[PDB]
Amino acid sequence: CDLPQTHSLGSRRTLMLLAQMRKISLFSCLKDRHDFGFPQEEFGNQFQKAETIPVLHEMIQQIFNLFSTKDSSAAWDETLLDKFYTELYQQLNDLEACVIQGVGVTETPLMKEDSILAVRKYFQRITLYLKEKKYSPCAWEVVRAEIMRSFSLSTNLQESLRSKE
Ligand SMILES: *[C@H]1O[C@H](CO)[C@H](O)[C@H](O)[C@H]1NC(C)=O
Repeated sequence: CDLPQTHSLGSRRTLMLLAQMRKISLFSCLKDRHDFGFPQEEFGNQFQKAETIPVLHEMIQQIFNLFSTKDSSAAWDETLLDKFYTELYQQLNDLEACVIQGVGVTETPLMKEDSILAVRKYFQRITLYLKEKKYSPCAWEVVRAEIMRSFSLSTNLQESLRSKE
């Protein structure tokens, strides 16, 4: 079930919310924003459904882990954080169990190497980065910014999700 469920309506909703949930100064770290350079060239592959289970799940996953801690709620509004991370929790759980299960279609570890690799590198460098900075007020900011950019990009592969007339 690797369909544009949260990419159609969740795109704007998540975008706006996630945008108002992050309160910081863009000038707080101009020498940190640049990071997590995800190779959209090789990672750009949303034409496959059973192949998006890894990339998709991985994305919402890394977010759940980070939002699964108190550090996240301690960095930004708790209310927004709760409802936010909450939606993703049930999202990944359902979405994943949707494609993951044999009810639909599965993927092979052959192509999953790249997908899993890219996604892994992103989340890895993300958590690792902020982890080295001691979850400082600057790290969280950088991670967030990239999260939005990468998110929008990953979702903007075909640009045919849902005609927003
Ligand atoms: C998807 O992966 C599973 C892994 O066990 C099976 O190999 C399955 O054969 C693959 N694709 C389908 C649904 O035929």
